[PDB]
Amino acid sequence: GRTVVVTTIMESPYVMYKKNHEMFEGNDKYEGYCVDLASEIAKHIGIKYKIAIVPDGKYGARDADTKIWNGMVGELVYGKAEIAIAPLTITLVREEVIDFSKPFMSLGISIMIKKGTPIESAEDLAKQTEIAYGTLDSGSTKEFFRRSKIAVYEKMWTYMRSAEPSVFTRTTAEGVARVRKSKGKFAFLLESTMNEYIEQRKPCDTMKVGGNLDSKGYGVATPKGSSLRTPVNLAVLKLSEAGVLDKLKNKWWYDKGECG
Amino acid sequence: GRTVVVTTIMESPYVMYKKNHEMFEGNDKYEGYCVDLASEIAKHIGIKYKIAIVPDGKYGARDADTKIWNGMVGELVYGKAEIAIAPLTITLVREEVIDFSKPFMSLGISIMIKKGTPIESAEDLAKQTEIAYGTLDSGSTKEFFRRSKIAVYEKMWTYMRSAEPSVFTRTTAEGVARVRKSKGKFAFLLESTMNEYIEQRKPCDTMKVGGNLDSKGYGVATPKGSSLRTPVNLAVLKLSEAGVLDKLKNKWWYDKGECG
Ligand SMILES: N[C@@H](CCC(=O)O)C(=O)O
Ligand SMILES: N[C@@H](CCC(=O)O)C(=O)O
Repeated sequence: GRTVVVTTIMESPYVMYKKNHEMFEGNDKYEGYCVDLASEIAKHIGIKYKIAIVPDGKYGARDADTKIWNGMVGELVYGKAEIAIAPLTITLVREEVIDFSKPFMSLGISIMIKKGTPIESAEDLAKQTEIAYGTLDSGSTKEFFRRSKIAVYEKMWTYMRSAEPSVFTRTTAEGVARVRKSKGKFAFLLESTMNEYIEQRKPCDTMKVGGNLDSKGYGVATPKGSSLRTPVNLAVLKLSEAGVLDKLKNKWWYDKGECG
Repeated sequence: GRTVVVTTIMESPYVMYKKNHEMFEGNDKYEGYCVDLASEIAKHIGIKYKIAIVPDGKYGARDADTKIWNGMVGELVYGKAEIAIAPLTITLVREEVIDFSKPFMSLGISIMIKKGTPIESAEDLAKQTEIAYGTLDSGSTKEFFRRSKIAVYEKMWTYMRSAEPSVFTRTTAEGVARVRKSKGKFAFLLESTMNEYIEQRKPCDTMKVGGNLDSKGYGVATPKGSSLRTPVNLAVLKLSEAGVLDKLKNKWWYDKGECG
């Protein structure tokens, strides 16, 4: 082709297995927002591609000891993949080692509760101890709390980093399941995009509360020096300006929403 | 050691004259969100700078016949400024001729009405002729309507492009004044950021209605090949992650809002 290796992550509704995925081959085993975005970008830039789910299941963080990058970021840094098409947050530490397109989606950190939990804000979580709260490992939300100098978020970090049993989860699905099973005694910090999707799905027992804690974006990532950098950036901007990104968000979040 | 020329535009609350500006020299004549942002970026990247208000008062568009770029985009393209620090929208046609940082603000096109105007959406505007509407000349909003292939926006463009008297204004302030004087018979299409600011200012007679028409961002722009490109991008990401951009938006929009 060449057949370009695209790293991504299993995260609803971005990349999901189709019903009866075991009868399909290759790229056709998957569906979701990023599966459609990959198809659109590949058409615009004129590449053949193969979806490769990140082996360790992580977004990407650098180890304090070894300074080795894991997740999708690592797949790009170490030359295993040529492009990451996923809900991968544009951050300073990642921009130092990979390139990102302009954002294809705008978002912020948010709070997920089980319906009826007496929490409306981050300040509400920080000033109490009955309701535990946590976030995803190896991603931008955990780094946000680790680095914040805003007093409320500092207090939240000081609690989460030492909480027993652990409040951190290896996947978003694990955090959502923990909210649903914990009878109102666990809240989960996650991006507004994920939170809004889950709120639209049965059993319709969770909701997003309060405003977003920050304002940022997801971008399509390429390794430094890639000839795909500019074609990818221009493709994302063309798709944005043609309304395709809005159409795809509606397709995967709202058009078949299940919770009224 | 050089004093870097920064192009910007008079647009509230991004760049405004201080009270009694005439008794100040150079950069000290101005205040606003972008004045503060310029100071922050200059400190991070270690440059001296001089604010130069764009002589033609335009954001930037390309002439179809002469192929010449005007506005702030032109100042960068033709080597008259080294940075643009302004509410300059990241678009495909601009990305082809200049570079942009990752976004420092997220926004979309929105509708401004005189309070009481029976309009809640773009669809409402397009299906009637009793209320006129327009937008700024030489910017991204006008280009949005010109280029749209979505039915409602096509209808709106077809009306606006032939309307007489002209519904395109030279400045945002002109458009706002036209809304305020027209007894509900003129509405204005402008970015949500500028709409939200005006709604917080006396005489508190305008408001934003409906959702935004699109989702995009403002970036700090540099000419292609600039040694400032990476320093600027990293500074914006640092200011974002540190919460400084949020503090600046609150300072200039909400902290002293006048309309409840
Ligand atoms: N989008 C995040 C993952 C989710 C999260 O950290 O909440 C990242 O790129 O790391
Ligand atoms: N931010 C716009 C100007 C305002 C508008 O077009 O509404 C631009 O960069 O062109």
